[PDB]
Amino acid sequence: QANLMRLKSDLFNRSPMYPGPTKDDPLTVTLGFFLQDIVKVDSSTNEVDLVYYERQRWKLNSLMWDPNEYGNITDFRTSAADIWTPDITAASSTRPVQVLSPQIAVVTHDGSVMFSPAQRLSFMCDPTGVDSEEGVTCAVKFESWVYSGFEIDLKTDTDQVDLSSYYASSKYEILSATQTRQVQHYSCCPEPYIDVNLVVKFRERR
Amino acid sequence: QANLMRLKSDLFNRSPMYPGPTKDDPLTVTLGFFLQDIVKVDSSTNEVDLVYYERQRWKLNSLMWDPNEYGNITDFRTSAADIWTPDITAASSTRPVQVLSPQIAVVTHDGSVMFSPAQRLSFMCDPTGVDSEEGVTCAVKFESWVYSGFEIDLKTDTDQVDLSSYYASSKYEILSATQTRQVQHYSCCPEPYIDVNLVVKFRERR
Amino acid sequence: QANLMRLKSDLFNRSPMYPGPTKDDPLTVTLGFFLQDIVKVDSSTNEVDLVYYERQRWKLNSLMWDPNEYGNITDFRTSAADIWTPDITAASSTRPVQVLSPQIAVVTHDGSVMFSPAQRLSFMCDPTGVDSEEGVTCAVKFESWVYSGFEIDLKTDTDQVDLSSYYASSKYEILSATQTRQVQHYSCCPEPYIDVNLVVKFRERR
Amino acid sequence: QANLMRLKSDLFNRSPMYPGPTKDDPLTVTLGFFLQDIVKVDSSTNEVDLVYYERQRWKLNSLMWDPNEYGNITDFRTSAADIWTPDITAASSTRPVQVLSPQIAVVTHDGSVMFSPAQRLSFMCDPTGVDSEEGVTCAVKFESWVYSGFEIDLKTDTDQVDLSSYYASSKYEILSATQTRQVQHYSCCPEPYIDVNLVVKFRERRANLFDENLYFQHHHH
Amino acid sequence: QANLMRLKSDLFNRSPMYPGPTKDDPLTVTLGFFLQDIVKVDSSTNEVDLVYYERQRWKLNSLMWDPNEYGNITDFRTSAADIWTPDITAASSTRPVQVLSPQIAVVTHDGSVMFSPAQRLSFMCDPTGVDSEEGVTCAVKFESWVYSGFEIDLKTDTDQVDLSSYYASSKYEILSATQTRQVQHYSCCPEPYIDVNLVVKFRER
Ligand SMILES: CN1[C@@H]2CC[C@H]1C[C@@H](OC(=O)c1c[nH]c3ccccc13)C2
Ligand SMILES: *[C@@H]1O[C@H](CO)[C@@H](O)[C@H](O)[C@H]1NC(C)=O
Repeated sequence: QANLMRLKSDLFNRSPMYPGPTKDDPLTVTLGFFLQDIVKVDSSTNEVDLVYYERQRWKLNSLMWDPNEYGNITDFRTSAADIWTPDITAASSTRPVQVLSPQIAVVTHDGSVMFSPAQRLSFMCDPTGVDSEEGVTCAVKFESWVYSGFEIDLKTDTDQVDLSSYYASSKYEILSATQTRQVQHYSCCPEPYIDVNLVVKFRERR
Repeated sequence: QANLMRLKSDLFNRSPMYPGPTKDDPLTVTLGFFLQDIVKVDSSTNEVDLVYYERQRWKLNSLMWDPNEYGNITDFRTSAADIWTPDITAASSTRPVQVLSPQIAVVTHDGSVMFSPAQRLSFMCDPTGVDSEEGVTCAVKFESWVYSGFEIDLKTDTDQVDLSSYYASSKYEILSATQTRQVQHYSCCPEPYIDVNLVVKFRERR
Repeated sequence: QANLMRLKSDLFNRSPMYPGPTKDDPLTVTLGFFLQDIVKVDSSTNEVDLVYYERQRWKLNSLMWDPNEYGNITDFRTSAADIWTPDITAASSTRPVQVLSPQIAVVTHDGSVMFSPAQRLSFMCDPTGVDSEEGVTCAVKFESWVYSGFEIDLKTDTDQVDLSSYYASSKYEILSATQTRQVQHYSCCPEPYIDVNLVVKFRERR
Repeated sequence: QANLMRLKSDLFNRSPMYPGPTKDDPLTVTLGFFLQDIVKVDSSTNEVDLVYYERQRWKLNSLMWDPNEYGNITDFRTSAADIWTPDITAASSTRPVQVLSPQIAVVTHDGSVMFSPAQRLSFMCDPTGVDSEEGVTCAVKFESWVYSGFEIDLKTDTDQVDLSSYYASSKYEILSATQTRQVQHYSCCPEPYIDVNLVVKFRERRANLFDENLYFQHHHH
Repeated sequence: QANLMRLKSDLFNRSPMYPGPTKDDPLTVTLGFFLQDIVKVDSSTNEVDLVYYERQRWKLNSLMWDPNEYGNITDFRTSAADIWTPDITAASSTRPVQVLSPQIAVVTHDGSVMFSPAQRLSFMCDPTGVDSEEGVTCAVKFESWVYSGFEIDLKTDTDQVDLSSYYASSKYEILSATQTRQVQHYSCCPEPYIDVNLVVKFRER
């Protein structure tokens, strides 16, 4: 307890919180998705509901410590309210995201942070064709709402969405699921914006 | 980090929050809308549901700094709770607005602030005629709930609503969308009342 | 800004909050309703849903100032959390009231406060007869939940509910709308208890 | 104002909050219910929805004062967050209770507190038979979630639920409504557990003087 | 009151909060479920809704006291916000869990804590076959979201779910209900992850 209390106190009570990235000190956040269930489809509104979790990973110099100074502690868990977290947003949501997991992150001695929120999301998707065998494809972009690619860069570790927690008796079967970094220009703005595009092809289960 | 922490501390911890505008020190807030989706229509209640975001822009002397004094930082992101924000309200909503984006603003060295909330709104609209080819027109006014035009003046940069993120497979197709400043004067009251009128003509997609 | 910051600091940071009215220092609160829409009727549950706003007005000696001492400021806006507000409650609601407007009040140099919350309310109402031409009458009382008439007296400025923001294409048409002070006496207790009874006669629009 | 500010400051800012009752310093809470409306019935889920308020009353030595020391103040209103309140819970709810009234209590100079929250509750009830003339009976127990009868004793002032605010045009008509203290014993445990059982018999119903004075027998103290 | 106020002040205001378990100071949390009602089934979405409460139990050295020093107090009740609590999560929920009970725990002089939240849960379950006599089986895992088995170990006191508060007039009848500790290993990662699997077989009454 004592060593950990002391570490948390040195990292959090001895200087102000990390104020977020800038042009001069940009930050890279890695995302990966873990699909759990397509819960429903609404063909009268073109909304589809997904349950998933999302691994977010980034690294801050101000969260580093030497384990020899703190009883060989190499990592700890802490409330997400204690640290900065990136403002990753689904760009085509139609309802506020519902949080299904505790807001807690893992911080490691090299300054890396891992945060894995689970979420239910409603997003814009025309499910016409879902009852066929070819199925239907939908997409949703995830991006920083307020930071450009000059401040936050996104990436993936893999292009394949992990389906190993996908609910075997879902009403919908996943044909494919990818997650792809894109660098986007908009007409408003010279700065690039980075997103991760989640593309899911699915159909009604046999 | 250090320069930014120092700037945030100088702007926010060294004086009280901006107490809002008055008759003598009025403020101009610029709005623009970015329609993303008409999600549904309810002809039994005369409610229509819209997903959009809204750019809000204003400028405060108390948020100015010289970038040479702060390592050449020209802008930063910060939680909307750290600053004053205007109380722009949809006058004909029928439900609390659902927030779809992080509550974060961009503050620039000239004291200008940009806040871009994304929202789902239910508002009063008779959708009779939507299945026709002429479609239907609905309107919603946006105004300060408690500040008159002597304290907050609202403006638009353009009269055309941005439709470049409108969902291509929405059930509803946008025929036109405008956003127009209106100034009202009433016999009861010396104060002008300002609103921005969002007028949208739409119909069922072919 | 500076004069206003100073006024707010003198009124709010230099003494404890007004602890509410007593027998010895009673208060009068004036209410008026502004009906905007009867959104729906549910004849299987006898609930009706109304959207409206409510003007509340009262006066405190502790909110007085001399404008000459504060740069001629005669009024300001402030968050309702900064001040005491009366606990006016709809006695026959069936759901928590949904707030549609920012919780901000206007305070004037004579100590008077104006607070105008907009609300969606579900309340107990048998809509049988609404499809007829005579329509149907429903009523809802608004009262202080915990203060007697010795501490808070309610009144209206007029007995006519204002209908000038009523939605012209509502499914329901207002035939009449009144707001009337009533005094309730309990045999146990000398104190009167006050309510304002909102009585609305309405029917389906032609 | 000044005397009241001073009283609130002496009662709340000068010592820690009452930490709740114990075996050695137990407390009695008195409940009564005031049924307002059976709003609906769901026969596909066996849930029924009620709107009511609930008078709760208890007394603490730490909330006592002498009115002569405080300008003859005998009572005041205050936010429920300023005081300890009992954790009375509906044992068979199926949704979080929705609060319909401001969270404010009346505290009196003898240390007694009166708190009257209004609530919408969904609870477990098979409504089969509601469309008949015999109607249907549902029950829900209200109890302390964590305190035994050694720490909190519950009681009622009357066994009859007050129906004077019951909505006359509800879809459902009340045949009877009682509220009854019960003592529950479990074989594991010496401590009694107290509840108040709200029993309502009702059925589907079959189917002007808005006057400036109204007379009653202050329910929502 | 006085002795209790003093105890609470010594345990909570005189040192920082317990920062949670580590590899070096792990913790065991014991769970048991008390099913109250299967409220509904949705066969178009494969979601089922359960109402239950959950007994959680663990023990901290930092919550110990000697009753002789505090007027013979052996236990007290306190708001769950005053203490660390484990981040036990239903892994296959489809909506945020709705809390039905006050967030209050019992702390005992040996440092043990008992916390019993009541909850409504929507979770992933195919109810096909529920109208038959064999009924249908569904399952939901409960686990620490962020702590591995090196930091938090879960266990049960019994493998039988307690059904003594089950609603006699539910639309659904419980055929069986078990709760079982499981250890999960992933090939990427050396640390085990622990869950308690709640398995419920039920049918229309
Ligand atoms: C994540 N999204 C990216 C960046 C913010 C959010 C919404 C989109 O931005 C804009 O519309 C504008 C940005 N800057 C502007 C300037 C003038 C007009 C529009 C914008 C794209
Ligand atoms: C106050 O009013 C006087 C008289 O009109 C005026 O001269 C003065 O400028 C006002 N004060 C301020 C700070 O505006």
